[PDB]
Amino acid sequence: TARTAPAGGEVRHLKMYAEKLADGQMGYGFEKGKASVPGPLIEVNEGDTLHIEFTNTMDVRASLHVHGLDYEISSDGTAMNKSDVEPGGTRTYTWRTHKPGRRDDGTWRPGSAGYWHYHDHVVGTEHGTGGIRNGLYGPVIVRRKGDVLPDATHTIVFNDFTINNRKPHTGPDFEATVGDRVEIVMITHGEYYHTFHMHGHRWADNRTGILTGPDDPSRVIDNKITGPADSFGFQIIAGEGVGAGAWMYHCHVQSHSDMGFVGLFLVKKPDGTIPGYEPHEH
Amino acid sequence: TARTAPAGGEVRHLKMYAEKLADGQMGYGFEKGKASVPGPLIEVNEGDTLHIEFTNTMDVRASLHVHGLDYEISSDGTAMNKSDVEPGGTRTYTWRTHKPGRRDDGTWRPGSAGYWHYHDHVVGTEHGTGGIRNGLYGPVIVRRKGDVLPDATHTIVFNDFTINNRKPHTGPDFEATVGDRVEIVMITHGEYYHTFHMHGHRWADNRTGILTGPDDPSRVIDNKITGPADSFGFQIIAGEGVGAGAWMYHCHVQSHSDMGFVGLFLVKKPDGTIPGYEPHEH
Amino acid sequence: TARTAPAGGEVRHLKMYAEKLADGQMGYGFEKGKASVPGPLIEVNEGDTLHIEFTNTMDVRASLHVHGLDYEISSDGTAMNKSDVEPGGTRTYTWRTHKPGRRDDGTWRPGSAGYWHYHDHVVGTEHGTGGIRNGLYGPVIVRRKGDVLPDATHTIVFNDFTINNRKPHTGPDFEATVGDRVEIVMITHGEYYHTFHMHGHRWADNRTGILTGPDDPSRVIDNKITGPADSFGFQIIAGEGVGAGAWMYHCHVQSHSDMGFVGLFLVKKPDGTIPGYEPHEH
Ligand SMILES: [Cu+2]
Ligand SMILES: [Cu+2]
Ligand SMILES: [Cu+2]
Ligand SMILES: [Cu+2]
Ligand SMILES: [Cu+2]
Ligand SMILES: [Cu+2]
Ligand SMILES: [Cu+2]
Ligand SMILES: [Cu+2]
Ligand SMILES: [Cu+2]
Ligand SMILES: [Cu+2]
Ligand SMILES: [Cu+2]
Ligand SMILES: [Cu+2]
Repeated sequence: TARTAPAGGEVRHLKMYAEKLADGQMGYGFEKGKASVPGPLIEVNEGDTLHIEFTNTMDVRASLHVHGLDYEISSDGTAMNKSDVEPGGTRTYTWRTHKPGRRDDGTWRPGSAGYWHYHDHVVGTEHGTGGIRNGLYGPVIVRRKGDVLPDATHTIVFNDFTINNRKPHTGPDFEATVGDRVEIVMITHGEYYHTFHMHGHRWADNRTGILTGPDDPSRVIDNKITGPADSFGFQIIAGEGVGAGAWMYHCHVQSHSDMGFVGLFLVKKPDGTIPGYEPHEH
Repeated sequence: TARTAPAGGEVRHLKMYAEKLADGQMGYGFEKGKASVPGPLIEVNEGDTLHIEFTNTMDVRASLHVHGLDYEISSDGTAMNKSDVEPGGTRTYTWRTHKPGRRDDGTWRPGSAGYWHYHDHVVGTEHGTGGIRNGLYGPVIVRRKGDVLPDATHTIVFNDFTINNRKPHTGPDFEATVGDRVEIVMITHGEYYHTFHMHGHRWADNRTGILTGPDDPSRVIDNKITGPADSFGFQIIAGEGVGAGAWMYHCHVQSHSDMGFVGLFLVKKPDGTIPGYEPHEH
Repeated sequence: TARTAPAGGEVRHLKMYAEKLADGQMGYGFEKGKASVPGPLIEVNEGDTLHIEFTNTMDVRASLHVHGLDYEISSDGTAMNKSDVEPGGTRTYTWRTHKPGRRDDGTWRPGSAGYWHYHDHVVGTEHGTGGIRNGLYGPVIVRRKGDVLPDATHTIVFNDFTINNRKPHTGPDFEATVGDRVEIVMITHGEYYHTFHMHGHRWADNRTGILTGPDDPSRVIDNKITGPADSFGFQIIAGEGVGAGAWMYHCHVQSHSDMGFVGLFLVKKPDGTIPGYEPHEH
């Protein structure tokens, strides 16, 4: 009786741009002039095909490389396989997804479903080190039929020391009301390992971050080590068993949190108030 | 026919102190003058509520922050939410736990059960870097009804380069007799990633460290990467299939083990002897 | 109808040598003069016993230490337990394995099955830092009855910055034809954490890297953080859903991949061609 994903299998078309931003960053967007860091969420159902008409509006070569989804070598997004895009150029990248199922040999083919991500592979170096650092990364979600759908999805990227390329002490913060079903996509990039920690909430360390029932032995956690290009996701009920509050999330590596890269999960009562949080003190 | 945890649901009261130790460390204890590093184990059943009458006997502010368990924002243990404790002060922290169960929307709420930990959040920095470094950390276990109970529980904390804040070449060692059911709570703190390795024994990488039966596909391991504020636990049968012996455990990062931070799991025959281990050579 | 492992339980005998190589490395082999880095794969069935007649042909002490399998303390491979081997010496190491099963107390004993590894424990330091760095490491696979068997098994070791001790830009590459069932054993050694990434393919994060059916909630991944002495393995169908191609694998830590330690999974059509791969350009 929660909302759930339907069966997939449609062909989808989408336009994407890589742009240099006024402050020197680089971002992806669905419209020229509306690039963001992280780039926009792409969400499909297992079985869907996605044709991305990608335009590089920058003055250097750029590409689009995706984790997890099915792509032929011509949509690798690498210079080696001649899959990047010249300045001002356009290229159609195709990502496919499949449902799980029994193979002819009796084995089980896993589906595409999961929390994934896309990023540049040619800016700065042949592994996209400069593009990733500048902001060319974004999330991808592939739903299995029957997966629970959230009220809202927030993307948190640990990129080197930053969260979502933001300066220390600037969040990002996310807001919810007690009881909302909130989804988090958690991606890591760059040079360092991290440990993602969330106060007041916990999730299962498995594909969906949710336990299906009493037979799932997955660890329930509130702290998870991650490294460059790791992605996972989960859903929580905001404030469940703990109430409204300004619930911190941050990397738990002590020098990293001490740098001031922290955010708040601001869980409100219906009247918008948050116990112990005065907005004028923030 | 092994002992198992009963159904929870009782209200428990406990006193805790933070104290400066004569050697400059800081520790938690259940009694004044009996602080330890790591702090004392707290063990409850899912459904229990714990009211901790906490007294800060130090000359600087200190707090108590817990992973995993349910707490309202007023027991956050952070300065931001005005949840720390002035020098000489007292505060009651409340931790709650819940059993798993079906929500009204048909989804499955995960329970509190697991291997968790508590630590300071305000000594030295606003993330407790100095308190953690000085020794203000300890383990928490939440049992699910029917969980197997051990003969004994040992806590191993990788804190920066140390084990349990001890100097190189000083253990800690733990002792058992062949056949004992031994539980390990494994916590990591500080700045570095580690890989916990145990000779002669292995466990399952899931919630309890134990496989329930033949249908659990979890990896069976003897080596596990960890990062700051990670916690996991497991149970082993001492010497099972391998016999008595001085079984090393250590971080497998080569420069870390080469520093001499290592311990021994001393598994004895009934007569107390250990093959290949002469106590006078140690 | 894929090939599967039979029930184990045989006693096996094998000879192994540690040798200094002409270029200054050190390797294990099954025959004098045929040491390799990584050392040769050892593969057994749960229940098998392996007696290894090990000869150290080097001028320094060396040993053989294994993860995961059952060994008594006399086959620890450590100097502390007098289990290493003098220059020119010989020693028989015994590794045992067991099937999973119900204990007398009603609990479930996990079997030995998994992806494991062996390495030196005394060259350079008392934890084998020099031996490991020089190349004394190799893979071990223990099969459970009914496990799916591959067409071929490839071993990938992240040893400090190198792959299999090879220089940057020298692979190693592995070849397959579209449709082959390919097994990867992935081991990490040394000082650093890594993230193993494979283009165009994905696997399950569980014991076998394969989902048994629709009830397994394990995350499906193409990127995995690892640390020193971690081991895991998986099987993929070469080119499944993605076609022939030169599919990169590499560490995704950006400075590591930028050093040029990368390899190719060269997936061919039957005529041996690879789209977008010209052999003369490589
Ligand atoms: Cu790549
Ligand atoms: Cu961090
Ligand atoms: Cu916390
Ligand atoms: Cu990537
Ligand atoms: Cu915190
Ligand atoms: Cu370590
Ligand atoms: Cu070992
Ligand atoms: Cu913490
Ligand atoms: Cu060891
Ligand atoms: Cu690496
Ligand atoms: Cu990739
Ligand atoms: Cu080892």
